[PDB]
Amino acid sequence: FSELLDLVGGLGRFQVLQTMALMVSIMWLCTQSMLENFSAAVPSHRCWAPLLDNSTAVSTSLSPEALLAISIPPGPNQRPHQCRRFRQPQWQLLDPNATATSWSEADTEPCVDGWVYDRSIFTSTIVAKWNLVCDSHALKPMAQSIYLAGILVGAAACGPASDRFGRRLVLTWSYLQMAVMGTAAAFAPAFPVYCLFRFLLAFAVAGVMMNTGTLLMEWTAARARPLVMTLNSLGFSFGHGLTAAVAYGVRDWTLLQLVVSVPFFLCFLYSWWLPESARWLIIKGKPDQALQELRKVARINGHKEAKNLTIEVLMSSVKEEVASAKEPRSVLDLFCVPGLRFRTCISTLCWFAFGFTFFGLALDLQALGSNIFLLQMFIGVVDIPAKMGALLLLSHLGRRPTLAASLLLAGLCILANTLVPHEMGALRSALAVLGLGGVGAAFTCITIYSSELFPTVLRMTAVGLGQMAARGGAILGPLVRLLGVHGPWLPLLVYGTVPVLSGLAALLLPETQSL
Ligand SMILES: *[C@@H]1O[C@H](CO)[C@@H](O)[C@H](O)[C@H]1NC(C)=O
Ligand SMILES: O=C(O)c1cnccn1
Repeated sequence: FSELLDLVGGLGRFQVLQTMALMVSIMWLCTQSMLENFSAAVPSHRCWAPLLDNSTAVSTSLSPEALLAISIPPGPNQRPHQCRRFRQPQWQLLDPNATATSWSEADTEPCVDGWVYDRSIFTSTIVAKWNLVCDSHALKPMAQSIYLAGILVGAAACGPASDRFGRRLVLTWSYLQMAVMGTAAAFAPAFPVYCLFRFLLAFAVAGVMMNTGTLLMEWTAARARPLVMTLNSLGFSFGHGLTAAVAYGVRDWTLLQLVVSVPFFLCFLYSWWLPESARWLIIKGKPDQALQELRKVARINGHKEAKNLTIEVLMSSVKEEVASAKEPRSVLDLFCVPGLRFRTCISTLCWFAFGFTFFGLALDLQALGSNIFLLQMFIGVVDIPAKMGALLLLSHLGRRPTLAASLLLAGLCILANTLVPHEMGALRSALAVLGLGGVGAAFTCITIYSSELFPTVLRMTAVGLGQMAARGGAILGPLVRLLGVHGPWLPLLVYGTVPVLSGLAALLLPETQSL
């Protein structure tokens, strides 16, 4: 194919404008995923109680702390209980000479009159809107899991649709569906409906992710291909900073979700000016249309020499791409061939570990430190040098030790985050950020390494199995957070163990750098 790109301009003005226009969309797409650090933040809460919250009642000489001690019992964290209140005011508990033995569990009841939430950091969140607290606490990670399951299902459906209807067309309607479903999620009347619209938004997020990369590849000359994939990966890095920036100003979840959805109407509009992939058009037997796309790009780049092109030139020079129909393959082939079974297991486990760990940790920054805006910013700022350093080390040291050391760095940081005492918020934040940076670097490594462990006809199938394994592990990510009932050490121990085990396994792969 490359001769046509070289005749049309393989890295010209068009490819520059296209890379910029697609990176910007990836930034906003990243905000959509990271949003529920803020859209679903848990403000501190207690039961509603007459002496505290009945604004029409007669006043008293008591201070707020006195009334609070009189009305809500203490919880383990030296703070008011989040799910109980006293059945009758405990006037006897006001004196400092009182004892915890002065009252019994029968003197307490759950929040019959509902909850009261701290509005000082966020004006509203879904947790406050639908009372996803106490007995209902599981519903937040369930919502996150449903979104990530949407990404898995959407990626499964994207393949057939992208091959049958075209790269740009599926990208276009994915942008529109993201806009519409995000806007609808911002105004959902009930929690089940919010879950449904987040699922249908994720279904489109998968399409944007897949077709952005594909449509960059099929218009980029091979000399520039690694760089363009790297820029695609930096899109998410800047997306984290953008999430912090937008969420710092917009403290209301409805307006926040709306603000991050509205851009995709603009993405939808300008996706009509992109050209459809010329490889796909010729492979599907439409060289007369592919000729128009090629001359369109040439017009943008300025290559008047495109006057040389004809459908005969295209059909003569792209037959080698058309010939790919000869050799089908399937996922089971990876496991049948005796030499490829072991590589497949270890590679898939590494993809899984990326997805599981990242979407386990990066969606509860409120547990990792005291300021989630700075945490959300720093997991971008540190992620940039992590990705770039991965590309350096993966060239100097080979694939195997870079992948292994990246995953081991991640796992040992996340595990150390169980031992550092909760008083030391700064050090805990630092270890969390570095642990996430290691996982990003591991993503870079395993993306490249999985493209080399396999023979050329099974390369695509192996990378596909890997990507679906990562998407599948992300589903289990949030659900492991429910183990926090036994103390926050346990979710962190699990999220820390998985990358250590997969990193150790990665040492058993064969090295693939040219030696
Ligand atoms: C609130 O206080 C007023 C005071 O007159 C009282 O009539 C009303 O029943 C109280 N309501 C609750 C829910 O405490
Ligand atoms: O996708 C990203 O930009 C990323 C990945 N791992 C850690 C932090 N950021």
